[PDB]
Amino acid sequence: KNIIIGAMTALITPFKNGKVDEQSYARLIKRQIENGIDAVVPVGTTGESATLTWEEHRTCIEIAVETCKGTKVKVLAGAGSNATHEAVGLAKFAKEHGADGILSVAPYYNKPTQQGLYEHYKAIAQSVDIPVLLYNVPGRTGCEISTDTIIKLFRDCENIYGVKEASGNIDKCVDLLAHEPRMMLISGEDAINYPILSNGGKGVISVTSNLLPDMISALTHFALDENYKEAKKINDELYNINKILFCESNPIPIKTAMYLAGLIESLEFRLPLCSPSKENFAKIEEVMKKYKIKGF
Amino acid sequence: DKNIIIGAMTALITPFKNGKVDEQSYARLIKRQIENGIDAVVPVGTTGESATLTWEEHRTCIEIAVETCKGTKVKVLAGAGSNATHEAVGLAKFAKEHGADGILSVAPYYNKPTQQGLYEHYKAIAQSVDIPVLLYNVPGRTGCEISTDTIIKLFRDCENIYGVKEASGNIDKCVDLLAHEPRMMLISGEDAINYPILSNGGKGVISVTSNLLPDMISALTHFALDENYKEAKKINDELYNINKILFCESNPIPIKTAMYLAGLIESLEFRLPLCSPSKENFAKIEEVMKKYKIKGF
Ligand SMILES: [Mg+2]
Ligand SMILES: [Mg+2]
Ligand SMILES: [Mg+2]
Ligand SMILES: [Mg+2]
Repeated sequence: KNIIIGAMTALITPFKNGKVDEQSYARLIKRQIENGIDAVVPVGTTGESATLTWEEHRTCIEIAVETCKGTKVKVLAGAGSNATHEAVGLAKFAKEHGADGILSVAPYYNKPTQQGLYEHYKAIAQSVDIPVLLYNVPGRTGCEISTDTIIKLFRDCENIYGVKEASGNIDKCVDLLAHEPRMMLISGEDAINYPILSNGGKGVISVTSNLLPDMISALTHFALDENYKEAKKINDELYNINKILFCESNPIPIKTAMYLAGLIESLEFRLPLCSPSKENFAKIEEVMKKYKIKGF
Repeated sequence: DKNIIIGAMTALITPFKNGKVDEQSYARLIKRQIENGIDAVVPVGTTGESATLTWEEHRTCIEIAVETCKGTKVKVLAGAGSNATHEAVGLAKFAKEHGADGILSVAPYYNKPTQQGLYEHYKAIAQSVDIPVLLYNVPGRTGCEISTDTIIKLFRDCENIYGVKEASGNIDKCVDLLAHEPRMMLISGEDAINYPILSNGGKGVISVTSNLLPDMISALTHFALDENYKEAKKINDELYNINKILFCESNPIPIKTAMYLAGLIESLEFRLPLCSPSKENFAKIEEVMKKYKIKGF
């Protein structure tokens, strides 16, 4: 299978006066490239995909594709929906905009059955010829892609090559790779990046890497090179910031941190997301001081 | 003070035939609800597969509901909600413009706004129209919860917001809500516990079961509203088996299966990612239905 693995960043989407700051978006991706990142994920959850128009989806994907051109950094585009017909269309659009692959979130809110999840992703995989990474995050979607469903999709569909897991369930990570060791298990939960990698996961899709791309890329590359002592050391150092970046729902804390670091010009969200509380604003700022933040 | 929409209400299924909304069937199903004592119908909610309908299909279903209820007492409480506030405001404005009597607006799903974000979300919705707004809390589907404090603030701060449809399995929260703000309309969004919610001062239901058994749900609600709790509880107890089997798989898979088994819709068709139930659950649904008298057309 064609795969997209390694250290990846779920990119924030900076806003300035209610519009996507396209220059800031390009500068942030170039910053990721210069700090060892292997792929970027535009318009995912951390990028506020729910509140972006389709034209803004296309713009962000195009900026990512063309900023990464000629650098070997891949673009794993967020392209998913809780309506299969729409998810198929988003997969095709992402392929047309130049993405190297897609990250396709499990259907949220309508709680499909395992059979429904299988038919959903099978329709997506058959619509394109680029890699498809499943995304399991039951705390947000209200459903879970079971291990049996993930493994069936991996084996039955050429393009489906693994799964991003954000489920706080290292037992499931053992379950997946013990029964199907050929799949690419990707960490979607920064605080446990090292445990997932040390069990044979092959990458991360990171929130923290928006702020500390060098540290997350180093962590991942230490781990893939089987230097677990050094990968764990970074994972341990990062725990405090990895936890504070979820003191409110992602991406509220990470955008706050990027703003505090001078990496984006304005702390702007689209409703229903909004600024954190003043208490959590102060907590984020104090935790950041312990970390060396790369500039541009 | 506030304009309200209460009583026995039905979360309408959306029938499909050959991949399209069966518009004739939809109208015939709404008339059946009206004729069996239902006080309001909810087009294109979750039970109506709102997620997989196009906007043109959203408009069509709301227009059919509005047209079918004209000249009756039955109200149209349109599903109009989104996890993007800008879109939820437009859907609310569009539902009002299409003639809906009020809107049911689900809490933002998937992106997990904070309580402050939820407050600003619903305030923007409420300020965009002049028709009643009912909040919808269903944390098992959205991944977030509208807290009691947030609900009460919205009820008190926004003229149009008159209550909440709760589907949280949390009778403690129902006490909390009506004890601190007894003026709000608490609406059951969970059929099995319709009677407990009503008996604590809830003023209506938005029901899945009433798609199949509208006369029974209507009777339950109106007995309860008249404080004939013995009759309301008796119906609630009798309905427990069907109320539970209708969630053996994710709603609306079981209810559409039951409606098809009763001959009330022509085709057992969903839009992916929804699909037919397992053969075992299909049989379980069929067996439980045999204990109930299902009204025809
Ligand atoms: Mg590399
Ligand atoms: Mg949409
Ligand atoms: Mg038709
Ligand atoms: Mg009476």
